[PDB]
Amino acid sequence: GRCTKSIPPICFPD
Repeated sequence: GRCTKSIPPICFPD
């Protein structure tokens, strides 16, 4: 449930 800001940024199942 958290994403990075990773270009494009990548999101995780967390």
